[PDB]
Amino acid sequence: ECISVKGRIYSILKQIGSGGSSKVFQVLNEKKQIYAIKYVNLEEADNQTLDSYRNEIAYLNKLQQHSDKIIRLYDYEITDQYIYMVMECGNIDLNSWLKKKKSIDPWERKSYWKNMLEAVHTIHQHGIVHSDLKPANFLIVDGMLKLIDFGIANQMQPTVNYMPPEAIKDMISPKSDVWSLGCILYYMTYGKTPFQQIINQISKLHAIIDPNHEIEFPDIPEKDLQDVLKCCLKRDPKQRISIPELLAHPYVQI
Ligand SMILES: COc1ccc(Oc2cc(NCCC(F)(F)F)c3ncc(-c4ccc(C(=O)NC5CC5)c(C)c4)n3n2)c(F)c1F
Repeated sequence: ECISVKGRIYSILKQIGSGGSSKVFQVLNEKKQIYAIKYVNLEEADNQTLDSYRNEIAYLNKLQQHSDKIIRLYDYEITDQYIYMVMECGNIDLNSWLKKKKSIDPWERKSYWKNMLEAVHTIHQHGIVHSDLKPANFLIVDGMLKLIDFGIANQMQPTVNYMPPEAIKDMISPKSDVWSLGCILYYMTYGKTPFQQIINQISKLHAIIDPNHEIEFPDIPEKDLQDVLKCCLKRDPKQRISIPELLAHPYVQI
């Protein structure tokens, strides 16, 4: 019912995430302030798991200085037995927010886009490619989006719809994250991801890599947004827009 880390006591309001050897709790400290604590049980864990968990805290810790669109890490306790990570708690994950919304304020959708670009840009400048970017991986906190993780440990959970063609064709570059950001932006403008409607999964992966399968970009008022989506959703990573290009794009600048 309570969690201690580097002395201090947090009371559990509830569990919010799960996977493999870990749990995430929404939590209060003694001044009744809210945090997310991640718990990782290490007693039964492979060295490939441990290394991933160590790499994650190292990276999360270094990236704090670089951008406020990365989740804050206040403190952590690491032992042969466990990890506790005390991190900022958000209002809601972007996936659960998207399922509520009847529709999105176009100026809200742009503001989020910017936030996602700045987060992912920051991890790219430290030589990290997330590779598994879904809306679940972003947090709304003070009307801004913050990236939650780095693709370095991958157990945690609150689809194959966000998968770039080249990750499937590989029997990966930063351009891989542009595809998935493109799928999230497409979801935010059309109320679906591009291959949402394809029903079975084997048939989805066929669509994602098949050149003859054209994606539909319906006419919308925001001609720029349409351009961002068509550039993010090119199957050829080499012909696909980069993050530094995306930040110079009229959609975020004009
Ligand atoms: C991909 O795995 C997950 C994705 C989204 C999740 O949802 C949420 C939802 C939050 N909303 C507050 C909702 C509340 F409390 F009001 F119900 C929230 N606040 C801080 C963190 C949070 C912060 C850090 C991390 C984390 O593990 N980051 C990695 C160390 C870099 C995680 C998984 C969640 N989250 N996470 C989740 F629980 C996951 F495990």
